[PDB]
Amino acid sequence: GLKAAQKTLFPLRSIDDVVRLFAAELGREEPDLVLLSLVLGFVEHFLAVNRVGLTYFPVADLSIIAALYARFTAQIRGAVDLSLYPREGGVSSRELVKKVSDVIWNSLSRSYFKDRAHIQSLFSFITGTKLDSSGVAFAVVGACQALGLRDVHLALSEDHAWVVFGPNGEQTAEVTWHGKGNEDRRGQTVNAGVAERSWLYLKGSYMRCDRKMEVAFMVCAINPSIDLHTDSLELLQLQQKLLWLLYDLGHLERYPMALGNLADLEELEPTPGRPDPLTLYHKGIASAKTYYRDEHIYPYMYLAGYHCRNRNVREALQAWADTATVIQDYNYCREDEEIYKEFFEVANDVIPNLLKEAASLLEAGSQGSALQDPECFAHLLRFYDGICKWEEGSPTPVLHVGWATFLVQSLGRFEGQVRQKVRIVSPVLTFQSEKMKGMKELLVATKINSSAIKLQLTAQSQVQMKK
Repeated sequence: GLKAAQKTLFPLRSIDDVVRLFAAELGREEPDLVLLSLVLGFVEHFLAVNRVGLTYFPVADLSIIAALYARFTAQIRGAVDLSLYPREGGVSSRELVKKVSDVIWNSLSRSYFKDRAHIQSLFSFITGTKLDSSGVAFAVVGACQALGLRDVHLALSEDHAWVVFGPNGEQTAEVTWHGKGNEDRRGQTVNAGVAERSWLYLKGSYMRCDRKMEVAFMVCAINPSIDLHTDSLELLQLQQKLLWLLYDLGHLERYPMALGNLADLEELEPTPGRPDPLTLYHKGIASAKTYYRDEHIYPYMYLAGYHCRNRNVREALQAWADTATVIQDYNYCREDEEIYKEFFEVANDVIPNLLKEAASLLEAGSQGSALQDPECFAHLLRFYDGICKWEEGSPTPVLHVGWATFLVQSLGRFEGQVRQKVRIVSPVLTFQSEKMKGMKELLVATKINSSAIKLQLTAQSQVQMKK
């Protein structure tokens, strides 16, 4: 269904040929999402799923790509009769969006693991009848473009995908599942989730893609992983070059996660002349502040991760405190479990390991240690304060005694003479949470009162009956 101009670069014989195709499509009125996703899925299949026979690059012949494209357009156009859904005022209806969602969803294999790698693209949809959750949302948007539905666009939070459409692009519709429960809300708006103030819907500060950002999404969706221990260098290079192409064209401006992904790729293999990973992480944060009311968690997570890998305890703690400062204005809701998992791992695994190594290095005479810096102690306190404030008023609790043991351990990594230098005001630190306000006196004792800290963090009111 391809136009003559779209076919002239074939066959694609290299990474750079694929980049040329993306550049050409991004210069058109709209880039062809179906074509681009099929090309990426094809090359990812032969670079990560099955490398048998690979000698340089899996050549993408026009005949092969056109035949996959024809399979997709035949399925969609055969199943969705537009005459049954008149486009009132040139915009799509909720029934039409639901129909496209049903067509994709009903095509999927009846039994398969949704967490598998390499089931994100239209190549997977056509050849394997398998898609992951956000892959279904992308496929619905690609199908809508194939049908001429210019108003249907991908919407993305930090943990979920759906579509926007209709008059002024103001309607939302679920088109895929979220997480592991049986029931979906396909066809419904996201308004209840926005109103709930869950992290899942970002209080409404989610991404609303244009077609160029949908290209950025499929590029971020490339998965270079061959196995647990090995990535495809070819796919890493492809994803990195495509992200720079998008960056230069302005299409990552409103896409914090893509900037974090690009920073991570630059850390692995820097491109000469380009901004450093730190600069890119900060651009991601600036994007979230500018376009999303500073209501995204991952821009700070990406930054903290980089600092953590470099064993920069001070800056990792600062960035995690900043994540907690964002989460504190959310309600912890059912379906937000991924972000709970992430905070749990930072508080109860990653921070303890960092501080354990810091303590060993301090014993060996390190200077300027985070453990001797009252500002670092304040970051740790601010991290816990945001988590406690997140919990306030939430329908689901967050803290339990399993968190309290690591809090006591982490507090103890800082000597009392360091801890005493932080002034808690009603370094200077202000607590937002009632749990941390009640904790304030306990925070400066030479020997931390473990039992009292545990009671205060868990809001347990009693100790054991018997001696």
